[PDB]
Amino acid sequence: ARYDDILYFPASRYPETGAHISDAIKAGHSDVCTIERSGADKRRQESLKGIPTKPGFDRDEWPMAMCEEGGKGASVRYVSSSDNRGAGSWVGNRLSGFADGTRILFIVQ
Repeated sequence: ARYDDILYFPASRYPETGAHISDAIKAGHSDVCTIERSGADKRRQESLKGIPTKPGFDRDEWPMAMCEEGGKGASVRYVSSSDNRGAGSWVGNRLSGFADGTRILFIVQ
C-alpha cells in the first residue's frame, strides 16, 4: 500500500543511470515516484540550480522532476547522454499511461 505499481529499471541496459538511481535510493532518496507532471518544469530548475551543462552528459535527477518527491534536494549526477536518453525514454514510455498521483516503486535490476 505505499505504491500502486512497480517498475523494474533495467540497469543492464542503462547501467550509468541505473547506478545513480541505486546510489540515490541507497542514500535515502525515495524509491517511490508519485507522478506529478504539472509542477515538473519548476522542480527541474530547482534541482539543477548552479549546475552547468556538460558536453556528452546529461544532468540526471533522482527523485525525477516528474515526481512529487523531485526538485530541491534531489540527487544530481552527470550521466553519459546515450545512456540517460535511453533510460529517460524507457521510463517515460512506461509511465505515460499512469495518471498524476499514481505511486510508482522503482526496483533497479
